[PDB]
Amino acid sequence: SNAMAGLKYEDAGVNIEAGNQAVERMKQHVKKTFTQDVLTGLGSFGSLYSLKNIINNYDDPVLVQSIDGVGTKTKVAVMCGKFENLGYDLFSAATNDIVVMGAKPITFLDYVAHDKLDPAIMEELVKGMSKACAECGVSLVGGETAEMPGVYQAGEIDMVGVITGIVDRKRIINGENIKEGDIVFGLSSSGLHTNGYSFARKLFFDVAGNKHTDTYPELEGKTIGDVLLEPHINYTNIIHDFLDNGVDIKGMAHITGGGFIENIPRVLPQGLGAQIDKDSFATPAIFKLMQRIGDISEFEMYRSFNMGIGMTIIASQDQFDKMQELAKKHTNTKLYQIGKITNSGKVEII
Amino acid sequence: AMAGLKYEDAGVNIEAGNQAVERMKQHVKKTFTQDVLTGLGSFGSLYSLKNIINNYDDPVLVQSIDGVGTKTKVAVMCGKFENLGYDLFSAATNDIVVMGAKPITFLDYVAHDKLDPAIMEELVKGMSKACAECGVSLVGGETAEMPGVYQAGEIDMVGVITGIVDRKRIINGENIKEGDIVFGLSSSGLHTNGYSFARKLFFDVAGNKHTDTYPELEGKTIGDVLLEPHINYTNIIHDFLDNGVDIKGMAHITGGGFIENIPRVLPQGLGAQIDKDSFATPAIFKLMQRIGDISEFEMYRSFNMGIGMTIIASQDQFDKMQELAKKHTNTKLYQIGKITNSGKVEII
Ligand SMILES: Nc1ncnc2c1ncn2[C@@H]1O[C@H](COP(=O)(O)O)[C@@H](O)[C@H]1O
Repeated sequence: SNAMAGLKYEDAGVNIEAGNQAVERMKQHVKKTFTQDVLTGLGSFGSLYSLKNIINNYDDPVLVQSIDGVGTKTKVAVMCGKFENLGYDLFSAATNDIVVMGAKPITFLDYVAHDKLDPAIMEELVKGMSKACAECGVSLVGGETAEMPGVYQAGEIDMVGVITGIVDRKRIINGENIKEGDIVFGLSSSGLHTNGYSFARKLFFDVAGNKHTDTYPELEGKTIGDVLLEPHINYTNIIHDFLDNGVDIKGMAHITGGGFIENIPRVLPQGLGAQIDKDSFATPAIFKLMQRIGDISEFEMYRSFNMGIGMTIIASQDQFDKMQELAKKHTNTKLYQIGKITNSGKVEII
Repeated sequence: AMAGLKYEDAGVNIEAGNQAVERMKQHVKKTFTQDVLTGLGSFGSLYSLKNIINNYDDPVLVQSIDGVGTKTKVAVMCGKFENLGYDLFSAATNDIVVMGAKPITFLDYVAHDKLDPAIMEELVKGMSKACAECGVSLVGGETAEMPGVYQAGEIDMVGVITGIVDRKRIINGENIKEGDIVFGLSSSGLHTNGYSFARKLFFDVAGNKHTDTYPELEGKTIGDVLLEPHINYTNIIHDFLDNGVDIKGMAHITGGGFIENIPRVLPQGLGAQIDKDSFATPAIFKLMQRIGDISEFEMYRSFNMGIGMTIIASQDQFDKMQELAKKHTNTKLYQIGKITNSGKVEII
């Protein structure tokens, strides 16, 4: 009775076999992200989030949400066989986009799709996401996977994350008070973050013919693979620490694709510009290396890459005092003073 | 300036601006309720909870992330995408509706082998239609173009629904008991599960083209039957709950069909008896069965068989539910079974 036809097909969301050490390990990573506000939910990784505590404070609590993917960095992780940071990359890629609003991130969900994927690799992705969540008080409340060989090319993966945060309406940061003479501050990046990896991968491994274990003069022993796979920094805690301690941040911009010129204008009031002193901050070795190998102009590098600044903060000069002191405990990034606001209407790098 | 000369560009017109993108933005804006905060540009919109907070003792934020599966391949094959956007919304949203949550915001990500703004416009039209029907605001999204990741012409989509429920009102099945009744609401077709099986049957086993039809599909092409959108149960479930129907549990019939999904909401040990002839099974399922000579078990293991949502409640709730269901003309209510102490699913 109840025969099967012997045809080849499967649900996209098929789960990983029962008993695989991976699923329990993943649940253990996920549960470390929970605050006291988390309730049981639906499915293997589903939870709910009680709002009672977080909103007690706000007269008009506002929900702030954003969804983002990792992008082509996945291909480098796969080539190197190192996924330890890629889950963390995903979290930062989504979350920094709401941090700029002054929002407090509270929940995260993720989707990972592929043709085939070793459960061991998934456990590593989840470990990394959960590490990023746990460190800044975000609860990972759900996730999904899809295995679709007729959609994904062999060995390829797409990862998407959705962050949700809360801000009091009157405390939304959107740059409206920015004025000429305000200062541009920058927090260092760890390298490319999650932009530019198609170029990086092809430059080193298809054009130059390197292996990921190779090094170069600029890297002083560190491998190309390791330098490329450094995680996109999670700026949640440092920004929270600044805001919690009364730093008057007037605007922020997360430096992703298209460098300072693409990203800073969003936050500038109409008619205002910015001037960035490129020599005021360190350019990570990986950028210096790519520029040299490729015979790429300064102009074009700054057009495309973050060049060492992953987040910008606009505030009056006298806020540097408090920021510098507060930044010391945050050892994953470095605070610089990098520029100033002008009445040019343009972002200029000098 | 003088006669008889070439016009450099005579014989070629190139559409200016970004007309698909602007129409897409217009569809999104129609979803906005008064709680949406705008004027933040490229980011998306924000969402004020002030009205929520007023109306809830301990509000709980309920969220779900979902894709639609390989149904996307059928949409691509047929070149039809509006229903697929609607599919995405329903696939995510129905999974929180089962807890009694009110959906409030939706975000979407769509990745493309090659991003065509006219296809995006269509997808977003469909999502926005679903949002607007049930008071959900489409507050942001993202796209990716990844030809090295995707097979030629294919896409993948992720939707995220966010809703609110009062903690005490969370429906979780804990009060289900032996003798409670299982009710079902009709589906529109396969919804968003079983498409791998469906594509294998129609396009490989039967060797049909999506433009073919069969007498039992009542004129409609295979492609169009397959592409009917996943029903959004938000409004009918809200109608039931707002008007006093004592719902003890719900199961959204997705991957694994009745067999997987009904037991998940039952207190451990309880079972269900389902009268398979108490609800209509759309012709598409009977056709697939016939093409593949598929056993009843294999059918119920993949397909919803005509019921997209199950509701467990006492027998004496049925009268009220039938009265309330009348206005909801996109789905039909049936009484389909009962709760037992069998620890399993029995189909008679
Ligand atoms: N998948 C999507 N759904 C809805 N809106 C989107 C989507 N992708 C981008 N947008 C909107 O398109 C505009 C520009 O997007 P971006 O290219 O990410 O800057 C913003 O208003 C976004 O909210």
